[PDB]
Amino acid sequence: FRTFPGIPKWRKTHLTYRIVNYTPDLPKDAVDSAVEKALKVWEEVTPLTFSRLYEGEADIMISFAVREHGDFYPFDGPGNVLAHAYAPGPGINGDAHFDDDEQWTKDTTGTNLFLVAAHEIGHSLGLFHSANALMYPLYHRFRLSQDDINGIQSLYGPP
Ligand SMILES: COc1ccc(S(=O)(=O)NCC(=O)NO)cc1
Ligand SMILES: [Ca+2]
Ligand SMILES: [Ca+2]
Ligand SMILES: [Ca+2]
Ligand SMILES: [Zn+2]
Ligand SMILES: [Zn+2]
Repeated sequence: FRTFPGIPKWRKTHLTYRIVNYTPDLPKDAVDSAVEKALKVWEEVTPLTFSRLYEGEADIMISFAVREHGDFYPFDGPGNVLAHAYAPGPGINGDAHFDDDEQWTKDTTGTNLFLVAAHEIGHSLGLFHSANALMYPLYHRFRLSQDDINGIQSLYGPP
């Protein structure tokens, strides 16, 4: 496992998130389910408790965007970069973005939103790319690996 430069971590247990907008590809409940389920993957093996917000600035702002979208890492159309997220911190830090030129699916016939979001939320909680592993930098009965659990626990702690 690997962490971000300067070992950044959330300095609180209660974290908030907001889904700012939605992909055309799925219904909103399917997006909510994938994201909500993506947060539980990490919530289950840490003392972190997530809460949802509909107004205002949440810690983890979740949005779908294409090309240039307000940060130093513009998306690249279909394929290549599917999504990116930021390390723990204020502002853009902690936020997760999804490239809406990909075809986001409930299943595997396109790009699975749940799997990518789980990997993206890993970035939101301070995990960088692994060497084996959900945090491995390539998209390919799902379970969180020991290498993944090592990083989040040796940072926040166990439940
Ligand atoms: C399923 O987990 C992922 C998520 C995204 C990607 S990727 O978009 O191809 N690489 C960018 C990346 O590392 N985002 O966090 C690769 C694997
Ligand atoms: Ca943020
Ligand atoms: Ca892309
Ligand atoms: Ca799309
Ligand atoms: Zn972005
Ligand atoms: Zn990644």
